[PDB]
Amino acid sequence: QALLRILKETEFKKIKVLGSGAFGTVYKGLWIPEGEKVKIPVAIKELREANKEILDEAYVMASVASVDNPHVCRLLGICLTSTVQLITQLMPFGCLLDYVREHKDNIGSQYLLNWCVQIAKGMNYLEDRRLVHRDLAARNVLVKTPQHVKITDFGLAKLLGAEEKEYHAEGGKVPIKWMALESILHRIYTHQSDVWSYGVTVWELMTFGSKPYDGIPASEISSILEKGERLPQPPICTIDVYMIMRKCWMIDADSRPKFRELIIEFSKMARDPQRYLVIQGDERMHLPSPTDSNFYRALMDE
Ligand SMILES: COc1c(Cl)cccc1Nc1c(-c2ccncc2OC[C@@H]2CCCO2)[nH]c2c1C(=O)NCC2
Ligand SMILES: [Cl-]
Repeated sequence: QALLRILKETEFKKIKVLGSGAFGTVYKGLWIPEGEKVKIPVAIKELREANKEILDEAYVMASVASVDNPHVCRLLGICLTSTVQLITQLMPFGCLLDYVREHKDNIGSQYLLNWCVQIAKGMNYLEDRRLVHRDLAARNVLVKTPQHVKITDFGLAKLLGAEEKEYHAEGGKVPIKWMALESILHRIYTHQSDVWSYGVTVWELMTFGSKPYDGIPASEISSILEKGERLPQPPICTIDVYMIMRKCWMIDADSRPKFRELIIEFSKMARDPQRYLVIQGDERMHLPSPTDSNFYRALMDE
């Protein structure tokens, strides 16, 4: 039962742009609800050139609100202004793609493998709620703290019926370099096509934000995949980590790993992280943590 909370425009203060792009425009702000009188850091999303498109996103997010998973973004409510806006808790450390690019010199094995676990736990939750994301990528993972990441952006997400195993898409722009072959060829999307995208997302993290198939046009991808070519082994990845990615990119969808399997294997690896990822100076690296006495420094800076 999907309940949309409508937030008053007048309850938001110090609204400022964070960034723009394919996702539209995201702002940060302080939501002070009347009565409670407490300042809650919030992110605000809108499109600028339909109000329909963003309500579909709010529906899907409202539809999977029954259970609180810590690794998927919660809709706090919408706001009606000049445009329709989505509202969520601010993820202060921002987008994981940008984060791995900027903090490369202090990202150790433990962090990369833990992130992989947390994204698999988030997708497993969404699979249980019959949700196909259709846009899993580093750009659609956010950082609450360097130890804690959440899946976001349900603009392409589809809920499957009790009977339905797959969603057939119509003519609509889609991220080719993150999509399974059968999605490129036949516009078919399943939980197992999301596993392919999970594979690409992991490659992005292990390369500290490299562009997949860089300098290759989107029209050559299906032919490259049909020849048996895949994204290369990242320098830091031992064979077991790369084999997981290659299992995610298998032609037979049902042969690909399940998220429940990916949780367990990446969990096993997180218990001995230096065995599975080889990073120079791993033990000398550090990122801010809530347990740190001076963590309030990082939150205010970022
Ligand atoms: C769908 O969940 C949201 C809602 Cl309901 C409201 C506002 C933002 C989001 N999520 C997103 C954030 C976001 C959510 C929370 N806190 C900070 C955020 O942005 C951080 C940086 C700024 C611009 C790129 O990401 N950033 C992005 C989305 C998104 O949906 N697609 C890609 C970029
Ligand atoms: Cl693309």
